[PDB]
Amino acid sequence: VQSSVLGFPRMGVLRDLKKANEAYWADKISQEALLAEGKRLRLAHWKIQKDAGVDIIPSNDFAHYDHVLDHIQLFNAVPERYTSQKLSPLDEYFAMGRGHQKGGVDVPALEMVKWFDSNYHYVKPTLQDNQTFSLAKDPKPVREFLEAKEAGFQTRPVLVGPVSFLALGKADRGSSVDPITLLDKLVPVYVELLKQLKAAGAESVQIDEPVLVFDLRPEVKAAFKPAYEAIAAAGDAVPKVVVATYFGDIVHNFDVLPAFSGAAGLHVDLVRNPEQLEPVLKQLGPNQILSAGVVDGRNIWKNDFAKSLEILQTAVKALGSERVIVATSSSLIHTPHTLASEKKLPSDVYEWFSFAVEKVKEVATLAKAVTEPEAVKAELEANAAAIKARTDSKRTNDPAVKERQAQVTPEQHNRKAPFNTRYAEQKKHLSLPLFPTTTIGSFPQTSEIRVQRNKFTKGEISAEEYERFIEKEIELAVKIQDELDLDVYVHGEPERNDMVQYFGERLNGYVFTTHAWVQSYGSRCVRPPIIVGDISRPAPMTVKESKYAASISKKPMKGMLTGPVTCLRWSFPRVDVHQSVQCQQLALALRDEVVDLEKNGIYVIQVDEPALREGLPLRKGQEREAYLKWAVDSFKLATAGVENSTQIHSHFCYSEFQDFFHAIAALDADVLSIENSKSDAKLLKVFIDEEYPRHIGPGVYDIHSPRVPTLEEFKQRIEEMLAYLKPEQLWINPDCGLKTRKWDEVKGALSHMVEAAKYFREKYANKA
Ligand SMILES: [Zn+2]
Repeated sequence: VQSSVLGFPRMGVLRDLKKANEAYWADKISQEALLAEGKRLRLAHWKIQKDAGVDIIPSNDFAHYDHVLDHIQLFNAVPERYTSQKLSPLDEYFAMGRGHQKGGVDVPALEMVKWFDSNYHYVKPTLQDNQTFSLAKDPKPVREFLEAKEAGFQTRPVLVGPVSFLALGKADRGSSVDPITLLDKLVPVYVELLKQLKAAGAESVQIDEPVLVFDLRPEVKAAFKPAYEAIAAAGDAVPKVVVATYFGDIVHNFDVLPAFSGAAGLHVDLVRNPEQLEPVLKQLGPNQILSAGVVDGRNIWKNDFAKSLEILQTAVKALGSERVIVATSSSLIHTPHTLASEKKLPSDVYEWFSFAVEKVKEVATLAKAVTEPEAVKAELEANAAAIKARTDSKRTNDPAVKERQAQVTPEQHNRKAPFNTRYAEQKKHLSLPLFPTTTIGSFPQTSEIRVQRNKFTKGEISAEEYERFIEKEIELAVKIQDELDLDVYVHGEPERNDMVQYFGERLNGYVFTTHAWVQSYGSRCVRPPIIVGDISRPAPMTVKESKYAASISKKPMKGMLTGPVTCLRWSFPRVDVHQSVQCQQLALALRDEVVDLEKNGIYVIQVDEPALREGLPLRKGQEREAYLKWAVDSFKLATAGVENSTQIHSHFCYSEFQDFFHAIAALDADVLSIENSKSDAKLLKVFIDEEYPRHIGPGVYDIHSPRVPTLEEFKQRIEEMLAYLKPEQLWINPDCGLKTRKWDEVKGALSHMVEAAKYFREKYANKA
């Protein structure tokens, strides 16, 4: 039985790729140096995989910035504004990713959005009405395939398929084309590429059609037939094709599968959806290979070999060993490079982890174990012992947490009274005028804020010295808010680096790494916390700063928390228990924090859930509904312990809520802030259609621009929102936190914002 890896993380052991890209963008190294570093990394990673024993090794998975972006260039789908700049291929590539300035003209980047339900971001194919396609000179997949071959590595090239390419695309400015209608123009180019790959020596190709996990509109469904007939019709002139899917099941799209009857194999994610195995087996053509995705490409836990082998033997029994491939569930770009780089983890947790280097070995070990378990019996025994150790650990058997969870009731999820009763108490308590003004949370993160934070964590300044600095920063924020005449204050979060790490460090059940970076957005990476055990709160987490802030504040002061869904989803979660169990533990820990804030002079508490929408299962049905039920219940459990006179606020970083506005409404938040300033006011129609009965602050100030909007601009924006929202429900606030802005920009913009609010207060004042 063969082993397979769908993709390897690109950044390198020490984020070598990030260092090189950025050094190139800062003119410290030449194009030749950067490309050579790219080559060095690809070679090092191919070697890791071959040394591990991997039979089917990927190529074309590497990217300097983004693989979808690679495909845009590969198919000459580049808009005029980039090609007219007459740049080198590399500089044109980066121009689409980051932006570029040739001459007096400043060329912005293409839109980047999240890749399915991951934290990875891809560049959307951005297409013209008159779009045609052709294969780029020196096509990347062929180039990298031959490079691998020359260095002794036979590889399997990875393409994003034609249907997904367009499905994930959009019409450019000045165009209205529905991208999928360009299929007939694109398919020939894939056929030409596959012919070149085959002539270069590629025996098979991995073609990702990840949109198969979506609910597909009929136009997209109908695209698979012509696209894959064209590929099959090329016969032996193209490589064998394995169609790949991940991050969800495909059992709702069995009507699409006949399009792949001329393909050699199908890859399914059996980590996310193990239950899809046997229904999928029944849908395979008589000679088709199952690529069984059994090693998790999305998390950092050692594989359960015995569990994986049971799954694999089911496949082997049904199909025969020659029709089964042991594979990673998805690409490993979503995992860190290697566990060996971690020198400060607790000794007991090491044996539970596998990062990318460890995972590529795992597929080889499993593949060997399918037919010859004796050859790896010592490794199989070690694996079983690791899983047993995790099961038996004190970390995963906290009796107090278990007991607390067992006693949770439905009623504890609900506020003491509905909004219509609550609001009267809130109104007088907070003493809010019409059009109350506030901000979202963070204030400018200055050089000295970062410097002082670093010195404290390194131990170069004492706890007492740091706390005094934090006091002074909070005093400053409050002094500025006093001068601005804002109605509800924040403390600025000068003590906080990252909205999930800050909480992870102050909860039981978490561990932190030093080197476990994952590519997120071009060359920006994240280093997620890891949940290893049952979660609880040993001490107040944010009370000290909020308590001090309230002690000097003439206005209501916002408590500031990250919700249980985000504390969960923006970490690597456990796999030994269901995510709902983990989220509930977090919800109870945060419930305690909320109550502690309220006991310390805080009566406006903002709980933000930016991972909420991201966690949505990728298709509609019982799994999506199950997620929303526990995600919503977790937020409610965390926030429902407050008095009626306390306000619960929540900020959302989007302007559209397709599908899940019902979930937002089920949160029962008193006040909602949303991003809106750069969007058309017509998006606020959802609040009318859903008859939203509670309070709303659609952002009126674009915080991602250093420009100070004028008084008249703020007034015009407020007027536009009032076309959709009732005066009594309207809050006046920025689009988001202010960490990325400077204080001069903040003072100017917020001064104008408050003045605009005051103007409307007079316009809407009672007549004589
Ligand atoms: Zn936001």
